[PDB]
Amino acid sequence: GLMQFTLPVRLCKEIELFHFDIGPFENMWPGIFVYMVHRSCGTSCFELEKLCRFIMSVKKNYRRVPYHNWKHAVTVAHCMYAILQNNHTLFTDLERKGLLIACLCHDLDHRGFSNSYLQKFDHPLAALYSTSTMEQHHFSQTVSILQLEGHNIFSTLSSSEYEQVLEIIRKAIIATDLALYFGNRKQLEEMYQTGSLNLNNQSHRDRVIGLMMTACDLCSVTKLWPVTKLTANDIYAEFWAEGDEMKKLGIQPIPMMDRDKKDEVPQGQLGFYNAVAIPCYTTLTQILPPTEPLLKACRDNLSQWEKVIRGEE
Ligand SMILES: CC(C)Cn1ncc(Cl)c1C(=O)Nc1ccc2nc(-c3ccccc3)[nH]c2c1
Ligand SMILES: [Cl-]
Ligand SMILES: [Mg+2]
Ligand SMILES: [Zn+2]
Repeated sequence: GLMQFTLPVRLCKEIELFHFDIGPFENMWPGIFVYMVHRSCGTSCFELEKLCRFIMSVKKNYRRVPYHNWKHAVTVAHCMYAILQNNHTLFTDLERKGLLIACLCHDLDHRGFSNSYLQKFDHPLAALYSTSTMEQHHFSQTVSILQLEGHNIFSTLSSSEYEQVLEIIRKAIIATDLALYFGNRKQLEEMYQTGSLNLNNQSHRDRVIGLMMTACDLCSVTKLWPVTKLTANDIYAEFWAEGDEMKKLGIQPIPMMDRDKKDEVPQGQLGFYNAVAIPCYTTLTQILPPTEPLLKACRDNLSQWEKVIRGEE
């Protein structure tokens, strides 16, 4: 109980920053997550034995894919940690608890393929879950692990609190379906601009948490340029494999998934920053001003992609 996780001095300091990279030492990532839970939530939020058993079972249910892997899970949890720590008073005890767990679990059992590829392949998951196919799967996997013997980190919660935290996690994980982000941000933009935004309105809070989930999920675009650039290679390794699998179904893939259109990556990144990332962090900064460093880091990376196009790199 008087047992803190401690990090080396450079990590202790840099983990507080939005652009922190969790490093290449896989064996430190569980400790990095527990450290963030302890500071974000409290050393009391979870029984350490159950938490450690939960974390190791979550890790085991991430696959050895180039990008949608255990490192992505802990990376997305860290961005959520940074948002929560910079917005101390805005979130409930249940929300702090639920949201770090939601982030760790949000891509459980990902195969490196989009909802669209599952649909075209006619994968069994696409018949079970007609929309947000992988995201409904990720939530199902989260519940399955929570129900393993000795894995119920939420055991000390009252029945009502338990039902509330699972509903926070479910909504948070479904919100990582990027297809749903466009309409969520549009509604939040209108609400902010007309001054109707009310954080006491549960349906408004749901929308704000949804945007936080998009922001943490896309956080590779908010790292220092060398991290952003090297992460893009892992993302494209998955996209191009999916494109190969589309060609095997006799379907021409979209250019972003076609390894033959590698040359159009820089312009593709520009479209993504302008259509998704920048708008996402802009609306997040309007609602939660202390998240401005994410928007600043995103604009810096946009200007690096612009320099790549101009042959300056
Ligand atoms: C991991 C994912 C599921 C979500 N994600 N997370 C972080 C980041 Cl970045 C992304 C992401 O979606 N990046 C992304 C988005 C749209 C793109 N369009 C092109 C393109 C277009 C024409 C020619 C060549 C390339 N490349 C793209 C890359
Ligand atoms: Cl603190
Ligand atoms: Mg996902
Ligand atoms: Zn993700």
